[PDB]
Amino acid sequence: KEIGEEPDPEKLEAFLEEKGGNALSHLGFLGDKRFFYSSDGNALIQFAKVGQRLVVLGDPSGREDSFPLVIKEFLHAADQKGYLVIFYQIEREDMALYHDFGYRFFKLGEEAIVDLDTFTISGKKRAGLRAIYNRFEREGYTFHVEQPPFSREFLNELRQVSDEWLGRKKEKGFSLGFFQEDYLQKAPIAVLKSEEGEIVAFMNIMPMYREGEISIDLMRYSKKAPKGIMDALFIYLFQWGKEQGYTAFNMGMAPLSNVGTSFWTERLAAVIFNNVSYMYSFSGLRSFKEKYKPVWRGKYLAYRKNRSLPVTMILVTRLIGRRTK
Ligand SMILES: NC(=O)[C@@H](N)CCCC[NH3+]
Repeated sequence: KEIGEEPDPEKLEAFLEEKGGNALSHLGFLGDKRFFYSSDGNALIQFAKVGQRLVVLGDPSGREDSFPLVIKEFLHAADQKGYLVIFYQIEREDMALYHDFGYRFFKLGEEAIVDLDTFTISGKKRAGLRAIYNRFEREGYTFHVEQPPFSREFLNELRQVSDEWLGRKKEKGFSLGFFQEDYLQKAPIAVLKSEEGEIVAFMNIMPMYREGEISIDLMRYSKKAPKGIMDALFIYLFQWGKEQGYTAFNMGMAPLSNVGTSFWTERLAAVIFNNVSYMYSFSGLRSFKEKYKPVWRGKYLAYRKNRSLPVTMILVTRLIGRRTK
């Protein structure tokens, strides 16, 4: 029998609320990743199979005290089938869990974490964001957060916006969300309507698996959405989040800066610049998120062989592109 369990929404939902989760836990409702529950029943590893190589999405979910156990069991179970195990988008404070198994780390980027309490558009340099907000407020756009269950009529209106936003592009997966009705029923959906009540944009609000932190997964808008649409949505989102009592917002991962000062090869360099599309949501520009003055939280790739790092990145990139062969 193949390693891991079939993705089960009911079991996952029960687990994430009774044991807790992380930033990438909600992505398990896409049904495109296999699950590996620990024998303790307190920890969970989500992953995807690519040939003889398994790619884990993030750190384990659940009780952190069972994290060494689930990693031990998962790696052992993969040792039997002779599979290579890769960990994608883990955090620094959990490096000790993987270092003992001889894993190396590579910084993929940083997540923009915006303080909702100290965020404002009243700043002297915040004249740009305040102008965008005022214009949307002037033209009569309204922001609303809807709760599941959602009707077909509502989903149809979201699909029209989504399809128009996608264009000729197809959906990505694994570490990114896509338009699935089952998945969309699992969380609140925030919409932006015009004066005529026409939905021109939508976002799905991702569950609190931390302190007072929230985030979104999908952010899509139609062609009739005004310029600065993405900036406007985050402003409305931050306003709503602060109103609900949330402390922080995760704007998703952004590419690293040029550091400022080598293990760099031409192989690795070409792969990374090719990759700048599949790992950074909303905008591939770090400056887009940086202007919100966020606290950067690094995400790392856990690998074993350094010479196989360029290939590893390609396999993960294609996995996000929904191809495993
Ligand atoms: N999951 C997301 O961030 C979606 N808003 C876009 C994914 C497909 C991009 N071509």
